[PDB]
Amino acid sequence: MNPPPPETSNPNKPKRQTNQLQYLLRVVLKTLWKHQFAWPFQQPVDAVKLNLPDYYKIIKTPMDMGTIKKRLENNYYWNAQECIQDFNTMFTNCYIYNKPGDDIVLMAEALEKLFLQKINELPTE
Ligand SMILES: O=c1cc(-c2ccc(O)c(O)c2)oc2c(O)c(O)ccc12
Repeated sequence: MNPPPPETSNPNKPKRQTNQLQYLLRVVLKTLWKHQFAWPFQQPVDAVKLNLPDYYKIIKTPMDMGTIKKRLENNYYWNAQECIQDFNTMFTNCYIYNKPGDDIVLMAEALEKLFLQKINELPTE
C-alpha cells in the first residue's frame, strides 16, 4: 500500500530562491533527468504497481526526483543544501531497500557519481 507522497508545498514553511537552487533545477536535476538510468527515480515508488509491498515498511523517508523537481519549481527549499539532502536521501533509500550488485543499485551508483560531479562546483551568490 502507498503512503501519500512527500509534500511539494507547505504554506507556513519559508521559501527562498538562490542562484544555487536555480542551478540545481536548470542544470543538475534537468541533466540527471535525461540519463539512461534516471527512469526509476522520476516519480515516487509505487509499491502496488511495482509489487514491492515491503518498500514503505523499510523506507520511512521516501524521496524521488519528481518530488525534488516540484519542490524546486515551487521555491520550496530554503537553500541548496536542503535540496542536496533530498538527492542524498533518494540515493541512500535505494541502497537501503536493496543490496549491492542489484540492477537498480548500479543505476543509483551511476547517478550519484554524476550528481556529485555536477554539485562539486556551484555558482556563487
Ligand atoms: O529501490 C527500488 C527497488 C526496486 C526493485 C524492483 C524489483 C525488484 O525485484 C527489486 O528487488 C527491487 O525497484 C525500484 C523502482 O522500479 C523505482 O522506480 C525506484 C526504486 C526502486
